[PDB]
Amino acid sequence: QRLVREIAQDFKTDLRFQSSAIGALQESVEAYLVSLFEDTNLAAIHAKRVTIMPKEIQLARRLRGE
DNA sequence: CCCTGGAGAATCCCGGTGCCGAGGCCGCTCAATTGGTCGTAGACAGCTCTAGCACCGCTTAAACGCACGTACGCGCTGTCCCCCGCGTTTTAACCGCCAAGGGGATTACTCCCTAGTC
Repeated sequence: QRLVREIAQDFKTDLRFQSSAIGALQESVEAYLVSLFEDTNLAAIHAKRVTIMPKEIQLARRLRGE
């Protein structure tokens, strides 16, 4: 919550965050992340290795379409 | 040990002629402006009400350092297997050949539609 208020101040100063509807956002972000780790884990086992290098993450970003 | 003169060959490039179509020109042409209405929907408060800002003290739940430790990404070794460049062969569209209808126009015979006067 502190982080999102911090990145919301510069977009619009004195932005009052409603204490509701933030759980939905905080579930959607985690959902997209766990999708990213599952994709990078598939890429990792594709590389016969369990650890994660930057390469897997950047190619996941590029091949997903952003 | 590793570097290169020569050679083979791919690249960049501007003359240098032929072509077909981008753009201009001509002739319609139909749809955006504009007069009005009349009534619709959003701006302007206005009362309300409702969630959040900051504050207080706790509670151990996470967070972080330290130390062990240990095994995996990466880099070394080697082989082996399989795919490419080149040489030879075969499907694969494309354009000519022929004699016959189909038909669309095109014109010839004619035949009824039209219209004149002793």
